[PDB]
Amino acid sequence: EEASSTGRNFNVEKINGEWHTIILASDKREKIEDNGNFRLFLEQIHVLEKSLVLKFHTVRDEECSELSMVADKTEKAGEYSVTYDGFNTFTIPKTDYDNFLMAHLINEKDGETFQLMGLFGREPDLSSDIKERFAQLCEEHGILRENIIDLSNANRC
Ligand SMILES: COc1nccnc1CC(C)C
Ligand SMILES: [Cl-]
Repeated sequence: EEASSTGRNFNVEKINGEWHTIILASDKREKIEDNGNFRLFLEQIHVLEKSLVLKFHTVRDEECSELSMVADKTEKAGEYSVTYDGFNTFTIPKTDYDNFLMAHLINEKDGETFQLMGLFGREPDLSSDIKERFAQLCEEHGILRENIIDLSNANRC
């Protein structure tokens, strides 16, 4: 079964646990390139009553830096907000809970904005078919494939 965080049948408890960043995509590519602040490697999602605790790490000169963020539910069901390199809101347009999770995030900083999309997997990689479904979701948001970066061979410290 699959669901969207904005959907009626969404079960947030089921996204709790281990996750890995498989692919990141953005209409401002610099944000996810080397040293971009959004080149984030997810490790875990802890589901709480009204928030999600996100554990990530970034990498600089082959050195891993841990970071934790708390995302709070907003007034729209399935949407969360979090302060990080600006103000962010995000939703999960599609997840099957057991294998993949696709997220769409809007960042706003210094009066600007950009879209960030992410494909996260329970294991350190996902099938080529799920990677293709993710490229199609990115296309529905106006994000070109050339702005989609597979990080499955760069997600372990
Ligand atoms: C694009 O998705 C994201 N990107 C950066 C930070 N958080 C998210 C939300 C996910 C982890 C649910
Ligand atoms: Cl489509």
